Amino acid sequence: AADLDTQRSDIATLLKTSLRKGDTWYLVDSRWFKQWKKYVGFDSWDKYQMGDQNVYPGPIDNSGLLKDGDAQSLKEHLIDELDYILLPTEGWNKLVSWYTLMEGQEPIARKVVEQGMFVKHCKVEVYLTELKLCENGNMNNVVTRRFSKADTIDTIEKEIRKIFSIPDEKETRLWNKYMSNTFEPLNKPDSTIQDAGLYQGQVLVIEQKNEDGTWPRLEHHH
Repeated sequence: AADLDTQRSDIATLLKTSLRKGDTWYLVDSRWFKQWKKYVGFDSWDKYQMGDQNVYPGPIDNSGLLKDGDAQSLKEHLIDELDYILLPTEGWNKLVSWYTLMEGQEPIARKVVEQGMFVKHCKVEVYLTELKLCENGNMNNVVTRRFSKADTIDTIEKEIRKIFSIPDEKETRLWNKYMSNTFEPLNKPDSTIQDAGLYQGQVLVIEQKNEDGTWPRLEHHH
């Protein structure tokens, strides 16, 4: 492995790597990373545990971030810095080279996306956004799907049409239940879900044009 000063330097640099759309970053459990920091003297006033066997971090172990099962999905409600830290490919690869990845484990890879409402900045998308999808007139039958903040309304509407078996020849109009209250039109297909203000649990309602050319009234209840 690289020496402790090289590790501290290399990783300090890589933690600050510019976020660029489409790049892949990797989660590292903060518990493992905290031991690594002690071991290499990262942000250390007195270097008291630097190089000490007692804080050698061992193989990278992200098991604490994962739910049970073979698929190994990420636990929900994890917080950046507190529960995990993020490194770019080169940083992840260096840690693996120096410490190994715990045998049997897979890396936890996430993508950088442009985020924000119209005004954009890059962010590693650790969690996708779940939207509730339904058909006008049968709003009781809700199907949930997860989408990226950078997915467009066109992309979402196409998925809704697939789910509810709406044929290509049928025209649709998609609506947001804004404040879980008013129907508001999703009539701009190139907006991303965040441009359009759609967040976790948002209810979207699709309607199909009638054969006679008219559009169905929207479903309302007490």
